[PDB]
Amino acid sequence: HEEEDVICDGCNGPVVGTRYKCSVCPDYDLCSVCEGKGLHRGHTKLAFP
Ligand SMILES: [Zn+2]
Ligand SMILES: [Zn+2]
Repeated sequence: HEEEDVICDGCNGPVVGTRYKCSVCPDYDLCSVCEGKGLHRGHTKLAFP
């Protein structure tokens, strides 16, 4: 079966918990740590659980 998963573009790891997906770029996501460290911070992101 094809499983769906969100890999953080900052630490190449999985996105567990809050997903911060960029509203500008296509297909860009950050985990809470990379988001909290200011990666990709000038683009608006959708923070959903
Ligand atoms: Zn990360
Ligand atoms: Zn972006």
